[PDB]
Amino acid sequence: IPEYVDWRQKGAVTPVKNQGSCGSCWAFSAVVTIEGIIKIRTGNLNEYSEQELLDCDRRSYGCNGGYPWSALQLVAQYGIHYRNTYPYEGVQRYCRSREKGPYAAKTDGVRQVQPYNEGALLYSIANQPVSVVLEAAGKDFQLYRGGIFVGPCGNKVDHAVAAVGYGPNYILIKNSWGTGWGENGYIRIKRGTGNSYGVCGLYTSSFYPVKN
Ligand SMILES: *[C@@H](C(=O)OCC)[C@H](O)C(=O)N[C@@H](CC(C)C)C(=O)NCCC(C)C
Repeated sequence: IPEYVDWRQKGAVTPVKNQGSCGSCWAFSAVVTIEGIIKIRTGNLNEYSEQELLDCDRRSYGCNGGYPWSALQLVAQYGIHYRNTYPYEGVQRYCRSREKGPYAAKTDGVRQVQPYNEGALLYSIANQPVSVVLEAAGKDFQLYRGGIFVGPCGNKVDHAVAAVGYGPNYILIKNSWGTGWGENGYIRIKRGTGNSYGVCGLYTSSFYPVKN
């Protein structure tokens, strides 16, 4: 795999979103990976509905948080609608998939990246955007405005984001806190520290959709 990967330059990443006060990071994270893999397979970059996952993933807890892997299993089992069809409202409502007509996209499964393994994660990122978790509660992460982020942070992972690239010293992360946060909505987090948890626990729990 190459020294640099940046799915934004391959046109596989949609604009940065703001999840608002809703604890819907897990859905935003999942959708980034779906938007990425659909563009990789079909050549079309579309935006898909975080709201649908919020509303429809019964294993997750709506705005109280949830699981990227569940949301990704939902899209593999059922599918997902366009974001324009099922726009984000920032509150959990009832699952409206049936009222929104046929699904716009469907994946074929979910895979987990071997945890606590930087190389495994980089390999996955080189193939497609990956859903990753990290500890975002620390003020240093919250106040990040740019640069390669090294912490401080612990491994009390609490926030799902998407890894859309990497370089020799960092993993490139699309956050869901709007374009005002970090580097136009992105964070580069240090890699290669030999910490098997990853910086801020970044290697704890990583998943990606499979699309044939
Ligand atoms: C993420 C978010 O929108 O805000 C981050 C502060 C959610 O809070 C979320 O879904 N968190 C998620 C942790 C990873 C992403 C799976 C979660 O389920 N946290 C609660 C875990 C606890 C019950 C042990």
